[PDB]
Parts: sequence; C-alpha cells; structure tokens
Amino acid sequence: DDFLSMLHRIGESKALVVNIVDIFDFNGSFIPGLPRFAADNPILLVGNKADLLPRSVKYPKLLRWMRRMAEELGLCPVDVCLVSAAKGIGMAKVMEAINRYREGGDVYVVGCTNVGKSTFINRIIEEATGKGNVITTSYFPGTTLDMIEIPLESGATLYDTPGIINHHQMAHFVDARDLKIITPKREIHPRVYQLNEGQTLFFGGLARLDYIKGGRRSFVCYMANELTVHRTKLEKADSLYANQLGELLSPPSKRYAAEFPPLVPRSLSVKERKTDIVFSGLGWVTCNDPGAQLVVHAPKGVDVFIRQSLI
Ligand SMILES: Nc1nc2c(ncn2[C@@H]2O[C@H](COP(=O)(O)OP(=O)(O)O)[C@@H](O)[C@H]2O)c(=O)[nH]1
Repeated sequence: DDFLSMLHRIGESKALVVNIVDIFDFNGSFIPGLPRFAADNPILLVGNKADLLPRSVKYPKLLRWMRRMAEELGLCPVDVCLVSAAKGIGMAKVMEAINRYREGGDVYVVGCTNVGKSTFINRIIEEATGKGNVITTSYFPGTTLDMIEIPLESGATLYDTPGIINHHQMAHFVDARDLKIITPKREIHPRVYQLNEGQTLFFGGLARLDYIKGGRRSFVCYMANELTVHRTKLEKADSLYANQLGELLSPPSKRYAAEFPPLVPRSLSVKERKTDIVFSGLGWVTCNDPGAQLVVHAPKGVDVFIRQSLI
C-alpha cells in the first residue's frame, strides 16, 4: 500500500510522468493503477530496448502500434519516444521531450522492473553530475520506498520512483541464469520457417505455436537468437513437451521444471496480411499471408496476440 500512497501523491502534483516500458513486453510493463491515479498528469510513454530491434522494423509503425497499445489500456500518452538506455540512442530526443512537456515543473519516472529504468536513470544521473548538480537518495513519504532526486534547472526536480512494481511478465517465470538467454545481447536476426499444416514450433520450453490449417506457409521468427527453436508434428507436441521440458525444451532448465507454470493454449485466426503473432517478453513471428489458423501457448498472464506487422 506504500506504492498506492506514492501513486496517489504523484497524482496530486499534476506533474509530467515518464513511463518507461519494454517494447518486447509491453503487457508486462503495464502498471494497472497508473491512469487510475494519474488521469490529470501528462504522461510521456518511453519504449526502451530499441537497440534489439531488427533493422527491418519501421519506427513509425512501432510508434503508432505502442500508442495504440497504450491507448487501449486507459493510458493516453501526450507523446511517445523510443530509446535505447543502454546504447544512448534516442536519449537526446527524449530529454528535449521531457523539458518540453514538464514545462517548468517536476517529473516522475515510473516503470516496472526489468524495463531498463535504472539504466535510463543512470544516464541522467551521469549527465546531471557532470553539470555540477547534487543527486539525493531518500524516502518518498512512504518508508520502504527509496526515491532518487535529480535537480533540473531553477527549483524543479526529476524523481526516480521505486523501480519495483514487479508483475506478470515472462521474466518472472524464469530464474536468473536462463533469463540471460531469453535476453538478447544484440539486434534480433530473422529465422525463416516454412511450415505445413499440422506442425508445431517450440520456443525453448517457454511458448509454443501450432499451425492448424492454411497450406504451406513461411513464418519469420523474431526472438532472442540464443533461444533455441524446435519443430515437430502437432500430434506429438504434447508427448515431447512432457518428456523434454527442462532437457531439450529449455529454458526452463530441468532444475525448476517444478516451478514452471502450465502453458495455456489460445486459438487464433489470422485474417489480415502482414501480421505479427506477438509472444510477450519473447518477441514475435510474422505471417506475410492471411488465412492462418493457429493455437498459441504461453504461461498464464503473458499475452500472446496478433497485430499489424511492424516490419
Ligand atoms: N539491449 C538492451 N538492454 C537493456 C536496455 N536497457 C536496459 N537493458 C537491460 O536491462 C537490465 C537492467 O534493467 P534495470 O536493471 O536497468 O531494470 P530496472 O531495475 O527496472 O531499472 C540490464 O541487465 C540490461 O541488459 C537497452 O536499452 N537495450
């Protein structure tokens, strides 16, 4: 309930809210309680990890997709930015945007864990320090909640809010060791798979895609290249998953195959051309033709859905 008092207090201020989310796991970056408490606050939506994006991705598409993805969740951002907190790409633009939309007031940086908030905030801390400012760590009116105060010119202050607010993203179902693998080191390379009806693709042991009906088709997989992919006929998919989970089908490692949540199936009918079958926290597979009939599996809570291709 400390996060609530915090969310309520920043709501009173009417100050600019910088909400940073992971573009590969937007659903796992949503903060249900944000627009409920921040209706009057102008919010800047920042999509981190843009450096892992395949060069074939068109920014305007992603831009419009995330605004639309946010719009759908009661969250109506004043603007949207794409940055790579790790590579410093797009950081200059996001700073100009922050100075513009805050006008003269403060700014609160909000976001769930594993989104890149600390890396993003570290770049600001480094710049502010180079300008002679003093950065302070203290308590946001709650207690357990640590906050970082970063002085902006003339009285105003940028505040880093508890990076916490963990939720139900793919990252939380994987232990530290295998999370490294799910996490890409560099830009994502396409992997083309020509599938026939009655075939299945396992992405590690984390998610599954069944090609139910539709004729020979090319699926282009866009996920962490360390993530091993396995293909088998639909009719043996369940038997394989029961015996190879933790072994051939990993992550998850055999260690915590007694933690791994059941994969929940969902039916999907691809009616439009050039679409992305999005697997939250993992990436997506692109179907360049319509008609596809599929069944997708992923842990409960992690969203799998289709959108107009970003490619
Ligand atoms: N590829 C890439 N990785 C990033 C980026 N920003 C953060 N990360 C990763 O996110 C991890 C840190 O997350 P932090 O620990 O920054 O997340 P936070 O605790 O919610 O603030 C690091 O291990 C980075 O590898 C980015 O812009 N690009």
